[PDB]
Amino acid sequence: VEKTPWELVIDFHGHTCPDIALGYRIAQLAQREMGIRPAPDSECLVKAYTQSCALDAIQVLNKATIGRHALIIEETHRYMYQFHFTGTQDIHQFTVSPAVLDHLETLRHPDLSPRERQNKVLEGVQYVLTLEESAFCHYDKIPGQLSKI
Amino acid sequence: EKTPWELVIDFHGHTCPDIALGYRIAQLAQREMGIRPAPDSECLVKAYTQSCALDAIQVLNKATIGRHALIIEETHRYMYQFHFTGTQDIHQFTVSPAVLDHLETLRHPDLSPRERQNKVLEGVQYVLTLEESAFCHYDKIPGQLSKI
Ligand SMILES: [Zn+2]
Ligand SMILES: [Zn+2]
Repeated sequence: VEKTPWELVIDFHGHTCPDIALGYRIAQLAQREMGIRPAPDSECLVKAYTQSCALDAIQVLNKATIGRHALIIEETHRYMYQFHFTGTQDIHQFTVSPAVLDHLETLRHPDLSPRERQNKVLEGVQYVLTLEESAFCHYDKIPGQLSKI
Repeated sequence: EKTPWELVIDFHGHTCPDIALGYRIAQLAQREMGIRPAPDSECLVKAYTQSCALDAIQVLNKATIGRHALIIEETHRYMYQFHFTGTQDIHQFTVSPAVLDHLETLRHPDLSPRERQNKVLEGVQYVLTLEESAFCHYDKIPGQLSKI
């Protein structure tokens, strides 16, 4: 009875929030689309264009960590993620749909009761997990590489 | 359930001297910080260099980049400040410069892959056998960290 991918992410992240659910989905989609790691020394590098909870799902499931210099953050307030296996020619790019981010913002108000705020947290997670893939993000496989600094 | 070392190595993806540094800093911080004072108190960590070591801190001290709880101020220094939010204290750990110097002597640009991996194992064990006094200096100081 191993921990599930979800349980591993939440254990590491330390709470359940809509933004970690977004990262769980991006991580799993990247796992699916990137294909088979081509060599033992090939590393998954990721460039994220915003720093948020989501990064932690990427660290746990894609194994691209801050400590390895494999997770690269360029803060531009964009929910866009570029994934690359080293030695390959390709970037797997995922951009979360703007409508998704818009809706999640509505669930955070400064003047909520703690009960109300927590209800909206759980609603946001339902929302993220029930989106169809095409509604959730846009995927482009493009020529490109990432490298460590 | 995995051991703390298993958890760190599995997350980090290899066993290197720098992860061993981080592991020891993380367990010393877990010891010296004391009991988390409230369910809403968070461990924030400010690190003065980005290296493998940070992964141990993320896993064991729970201070992750996704949570904005791990804060990197890149100054090429193996110094770490730990803070439970709501408290008055910073727990500061500085890895001994002699330790870093010795680890640097184990890296050479044109090693064989075999020689290099031998030196990796030597360096890991070197970190793990250090006495605490030899490994780092600890200061508990008045101060706070907050998320940016
Ligand atoms: Zn979160
Ligand atoms: Zn390492």
